[PDB]
Amino acid sequence: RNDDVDQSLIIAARNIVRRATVSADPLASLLEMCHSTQIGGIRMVDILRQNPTEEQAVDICKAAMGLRISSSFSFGGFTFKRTSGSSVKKEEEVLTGNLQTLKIRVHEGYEEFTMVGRRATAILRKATRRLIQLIVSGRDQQSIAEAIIVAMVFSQEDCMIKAVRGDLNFVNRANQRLNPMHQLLRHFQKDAKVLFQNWGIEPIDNVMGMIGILPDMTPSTEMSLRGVRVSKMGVDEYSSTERVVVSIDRFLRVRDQRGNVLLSPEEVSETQGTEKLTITYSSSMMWEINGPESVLVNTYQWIIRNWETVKIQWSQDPTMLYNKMEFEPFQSLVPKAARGQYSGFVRTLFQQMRDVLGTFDTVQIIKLLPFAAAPPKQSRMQFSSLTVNVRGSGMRILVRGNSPVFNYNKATKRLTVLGKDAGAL
Ligand SMILES: CN1CN([C@@H]2O[C@H](COP(=O)(O)OP(=O)(O)OP(=O)(O)O)[C@@H](O)[C@H]2O)c2nc(N)[nH]c(=O)c21
Repeated sequence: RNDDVDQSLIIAARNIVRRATVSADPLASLLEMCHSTQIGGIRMVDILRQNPTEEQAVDICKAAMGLRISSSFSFGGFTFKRTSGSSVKKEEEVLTGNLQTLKIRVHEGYEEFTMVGRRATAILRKATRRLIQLIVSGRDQQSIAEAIIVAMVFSQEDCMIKAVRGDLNFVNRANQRLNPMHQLLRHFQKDAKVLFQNWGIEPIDNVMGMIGILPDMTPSTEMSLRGVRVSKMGVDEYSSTERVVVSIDRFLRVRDQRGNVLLSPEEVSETQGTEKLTITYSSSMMWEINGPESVLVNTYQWIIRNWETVKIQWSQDPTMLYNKMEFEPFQSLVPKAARGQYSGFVRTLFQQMRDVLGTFDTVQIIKLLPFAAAPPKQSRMQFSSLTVNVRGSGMRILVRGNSPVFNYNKATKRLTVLGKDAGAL
């Protein structure tokens, strides 16, 4: 068991899951990236089949491949393992303190859980829309507070629902609505003042180990939030991993065999580590990961590598070449006002090249072929340059001759892109 492999697998899995959510078919995209990614020179799919690491993004990728994962679920970034009791679901409408209706499954029954996070751990005891007890420990008061918030929302208590202020319209990267329980999570994670204010306070017995925490997140030996105790000693976070068969849908929601959602992209951490082992993504969907600059380098690199393939497709079947998925990373950098505008001008420049027969440039085709990917509109033509938006600044590529973005030295026969090299012919 290597820590560097585990750490790097998690980073690779998160990046792929985040990118996959924006796709039209997130599951198929995620599998494509998993099969075209290597970590420490080993294929990611081989690592996933051999690695026991349980983490949300990793387990989403494992699920995609039909592998077993932990039976536990993720909620608010905490791993929830049910240690006792059970519940049944009753679908209900509840009114927030903004009078927004939320359709939720109220869980009926008594249950006990451990909650395991990176900076905090807790035992949660709970009944129908009621938090009975929360024993929590963590690195600092802010980390304890994160766990408190999640448990309050998970409880589904009335006073939590009524503590909502303003409207809940949180969305993911694909502009899809978060589900109601995640609407509540994101809301109170942003600001828990009203939640903690309305929750209630109680006096506590001065027990050895246990202390209180107040609405302002400061500790107290005298009183605490209702049901909440802070363990000075860290709460026991160990258990044996029980792996089970799971299913997964188009949008990367992973379910156990009872149909309960264990994981989704909403449960994947936003934190970005620096990998200890080299991760190499070969998919074009991942060219964005190193910024807008590497997307240009990679786009032109890919054209030069597969030029004998592109040169055959360019003459015969041009519509198949324009509708490649490899030019979509380039098209995102092109300003939205001029995507169909340049797609006409450049597609007509290739039409004159085929019709006149003796105007085949090669350097002009590779330089401009990414602009022809969008749906074409009519063109005024005679453009001095074509703008491509990098980090804030809109650096432009000239039609004839070189530029800062595209610098082809004719003597060297090597293409440079924003300083860095990008293949050769
Ligand atoms: C409030 N919850 C939420 N929950 C589980 O947490 C996971 C994520 O909940 P969610 O984001 O509301 O998804 P959803 O599909 O709506 O969950 P549900 O199963 O409640 O319909 C699900 O597996 C859900 O069953 C719970 N599981 C148990 N055992 N007891 C509970 O009180 C609750």
